Amino acid sequence: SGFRKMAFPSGKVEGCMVQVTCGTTTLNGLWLDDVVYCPRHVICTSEDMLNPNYEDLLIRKSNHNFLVQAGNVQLRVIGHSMQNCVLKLKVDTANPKTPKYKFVRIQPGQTFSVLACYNGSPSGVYQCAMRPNFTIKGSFLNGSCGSVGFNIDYDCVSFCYMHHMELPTGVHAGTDLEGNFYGPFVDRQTAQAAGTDTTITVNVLAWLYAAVINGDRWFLNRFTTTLNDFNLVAMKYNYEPLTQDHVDILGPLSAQTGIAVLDMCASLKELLQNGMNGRTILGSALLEDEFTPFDVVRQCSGVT
Amino acid sequence: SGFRKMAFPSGKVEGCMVQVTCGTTTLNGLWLDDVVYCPRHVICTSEDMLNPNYEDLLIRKSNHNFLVQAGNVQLRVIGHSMQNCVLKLKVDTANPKTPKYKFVRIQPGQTFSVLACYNGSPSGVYQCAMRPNFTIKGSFLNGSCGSVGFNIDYDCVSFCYMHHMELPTGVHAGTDLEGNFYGPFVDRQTAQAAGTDTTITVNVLAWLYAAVINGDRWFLNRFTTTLNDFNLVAMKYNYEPLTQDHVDILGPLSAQTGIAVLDMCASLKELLQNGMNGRTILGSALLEDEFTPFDVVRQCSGVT
Ligand SMILES: Cn1ccc(CN(C(=O)Cc2cccnc2)c2ccc(-c3ccccn3)cc2)n1
Ligand SMILES: Cn1ccc(CN(C(=O)Cc2cccnc2)c2ccc(-c3ccccn3)cc2)n1
Repeated sequence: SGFRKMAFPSGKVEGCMVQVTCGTTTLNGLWLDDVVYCPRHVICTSEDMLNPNYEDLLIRKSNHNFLVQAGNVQLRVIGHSMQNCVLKLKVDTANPKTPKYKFVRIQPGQTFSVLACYNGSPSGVYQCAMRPNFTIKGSFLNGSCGSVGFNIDYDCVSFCYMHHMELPTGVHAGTDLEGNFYGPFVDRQTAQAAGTDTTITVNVLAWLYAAVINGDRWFLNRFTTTLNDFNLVAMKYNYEPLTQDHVDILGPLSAQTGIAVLDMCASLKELLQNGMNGRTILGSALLEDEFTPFDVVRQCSGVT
Repeated sequence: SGFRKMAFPSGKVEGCMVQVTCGTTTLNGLWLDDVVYCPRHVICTSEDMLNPNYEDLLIRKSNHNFLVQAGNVQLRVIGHSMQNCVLKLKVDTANPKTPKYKFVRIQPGQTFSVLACYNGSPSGVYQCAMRPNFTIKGSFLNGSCGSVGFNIDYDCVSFCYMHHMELPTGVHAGTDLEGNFYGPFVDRQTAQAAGTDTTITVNVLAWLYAAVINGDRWFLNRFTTTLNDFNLVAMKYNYEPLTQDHVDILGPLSAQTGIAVLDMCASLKELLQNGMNGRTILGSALLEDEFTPFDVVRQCSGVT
């Protein structure tokens, strides 16, 4: 028992982290097979922050201008190319520590672990969620760019995120491993609107089921609701509207606890309308939305 | 910017995890050099839960009765011994993935990462704190025993905790790597009092400084306090009394932000007496005490 914001064991990703340097700029790179993936802004200068012409900047760079170091061993760069907002540096050596891996583009509401890195070295790991507005609330300082988000299915690492930017609002933005930004964000030092952030309703409900499993049941009530009535409340409180797909994914948790999804929705409704009244749920005084239904089942069954 | 409950990259510990089986019972073991460390209750049966005589039980066991598997490779056991509540199985092969390591006994209030394991395999990593009452609020199911807590200073892993037990109250208890339990806990299926848990005051203050650095400054006020006045409030709210040693450790954070420790204590005083009034600090609606002053500086400076 006990519920925690648990991240994946980061070992498989640690063995992929390298340091990429181009000119005076240094960030992190991801070494899988004979390719090193990193944010394309590694080629920018102090002036090219406002409106960089990446195609024009990259033309001034040769394979020998990109310095890739894995710990203390230098990788020989034999090719370079730009794919959307990421650079792909072909190196002459396949990473011996390359795990089974996939490049996947997660949906808003899905969660992933981030292995924060500086100068190609791991500093820490934490669990994050891709917000509905496609930002992430991470912990990233200058030099952390290139750090990746991932998920693990037994032996396969699905890399979903690469860190690129911190918005003036203090939230984080980045790309999938094909260099496509999540959201409308651009890799330039310009003010960018991260739209209205909504609460991931299916995740809050999954976390309420995790709480019931662990003994925290004070919030359960004698009421039920409908999907239409619930969404009237979700709307008012900037929660994502619950769909039948969400209900279906919560099925295993409803089956495990014997509490119908619409009954759990009614508990969430009263929690939204009345608050916690100074109480806690799983050691939290707010409604947590960073555990997917999949995360709850994984943690409550011990999936390794 | 951004603050997260960040755990250490678990890679170095992953390479040490093995599965230990004795009879029908299976738990996790820790392989460093030619020794495998695991909880001594691996030798217990379904009846020997209430009052096991570990010395008598261990006498019935030979080296060949302890099965140690690292992934899928079987380790040959050449020695076995009991040190307090841990078993030390001498194996004929030194772990090739043994990192630089130390066995350290942490103080209450200190934090560490836990790499949760099942059948010798890593499931996830999370940051924890040793509560003042020597329990930990972890996430552990049956089979997780043997999972370890640790800290990392560049290349050296300091193993501080080994998971052994879950109290009837749902909190967790375990030992240091010499098999000495933290707290008064015994490795038997008996109701055990985990004393009154107090809030780690120096950690809440360190986290208030982390919040100020990241923009969350609403709680700062025009007041100051004294150590004696503050402790009158800490007492009432079951907070650890602040000492001059605590003030001294918060010095770097006070210096960084220019907010005196007693001024920050006065903010904490008003937060304790008035609550958050429905606001949040670093995305939390309660006062967080699982970040030491050391953790805050590490995260706010990017120590790898
Ligand atoms: C062009 N561009 C793309 C994104 C950005 C904005 N940007 C960031 O937000 C990085 C960041 C900071 C803290 C936490 N997370 C991320 C950032 C990137 C790089 C440089 C930099 C510095 C010297 C030379 C060249 N490039 C400075 C600023 N600018
Ligand atoms: C003797 N003893 C020491 C500690 C305990 C209590 N105990 C736990 O609390 C384990 C636990 C559970 C869930 C999360 N964290 C930890 C636990 C240990 C082992 C066995 C077990 C089962 C079959 C055969 C032999 N031994 C059952 C229960 N009992």
